[PDB]
Amino acid sequence: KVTTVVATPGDRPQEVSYTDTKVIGNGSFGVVYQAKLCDSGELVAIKKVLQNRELQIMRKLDHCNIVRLRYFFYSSDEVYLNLVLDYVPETVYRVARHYSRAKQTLPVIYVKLYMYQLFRSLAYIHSFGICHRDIKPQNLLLDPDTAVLKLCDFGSAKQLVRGEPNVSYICSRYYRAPELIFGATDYTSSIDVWSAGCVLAELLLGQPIFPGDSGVDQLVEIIKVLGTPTREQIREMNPNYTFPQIKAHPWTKVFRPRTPPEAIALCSRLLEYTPTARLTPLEACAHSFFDELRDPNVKLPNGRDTPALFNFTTQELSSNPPLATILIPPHA
Ligand SMILES: COc1ccc(-c2ocnc2C(=O)NCCCn2cncn2)cc1Cl
Repeated sequence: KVTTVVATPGDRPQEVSYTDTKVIGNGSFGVVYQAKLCDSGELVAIKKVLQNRELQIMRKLDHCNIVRLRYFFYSSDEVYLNLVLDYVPETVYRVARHYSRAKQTLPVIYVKLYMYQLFRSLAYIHSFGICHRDIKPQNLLLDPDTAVLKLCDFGSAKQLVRGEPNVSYICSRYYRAPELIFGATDYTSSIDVWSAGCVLAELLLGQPIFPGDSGVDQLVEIIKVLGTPTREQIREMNPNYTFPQIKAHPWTKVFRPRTPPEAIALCSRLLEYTPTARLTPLEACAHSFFDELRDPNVKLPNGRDTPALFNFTTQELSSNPPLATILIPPHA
């Protein structure tokens, strides 16, 4: 059993053949398949989307921490866009769920590795003005043996342009920045930093930090930890907006007693009401929570070497070039 399609590399079209196709995922966009290519025997993921920005964004990206677009083709009385991506066996969500179900917390070495690679992938997309707008554990692909993380699902991604409005009802509820809940249309790529902060907090906690039962109750869940946002914080989130009045809960008492203090400190700097107050992805990479990753003697728990973490390009460093000396340890 073989499927042959006319596909373009992720230019000149060509006959692409694959076998062992099976459904692995399902969403509003359509289906996600796992298949094996004929020429190399390599496994691929095929994202089939019924019927704009995704393909254009996916074709521009070339980073170690972003899912690689191998080929693309249109198929099947309704037309679908099929994105052929290099297959990655796991997700942060599935790994975190296994630990959660077994009443265990993910070792902080993995939390450091996954969060650092997510921030690096964010520093790269934000350098082109591209905001992902769907940062959640499910969109963080993992190779369990090498601990290499790949950001995926650019279906909500948009190149943000100052002055031009954007939809407020975006991102998965639990990872939705408070300005979006307040109905902001002039938000920045800092919405992804809030989502990344929600992912970190979830990896430390064993469950989502803000589990809202609606897009409105989502703000109430944030208030239960961060306290009520001040009038100034509300103005910085959405100036057009003219909420229970309670104080912030201590950050240390949010997480289990033995949670590393640097993890707690990083959380507080990402989960800020004021969007501008939140760390940029590059500053997050530089945080003391990622110190272990800069140690020359650092290894993965299986004894293997950690992935290449400090091979930064001029593009990733463009937001703050003098950060390079702090980010790149002397051994690298
Ligand atoms: C919604 O968008 C996507 C969804 C997936 C990918 C993808 O890309 C490379 N690998 C995958 C992938 O799904 N791997 C399997 C991960 C674990 N798993 C889940 N169910 C069974 N196993 C890409 C895009 Cl863009």
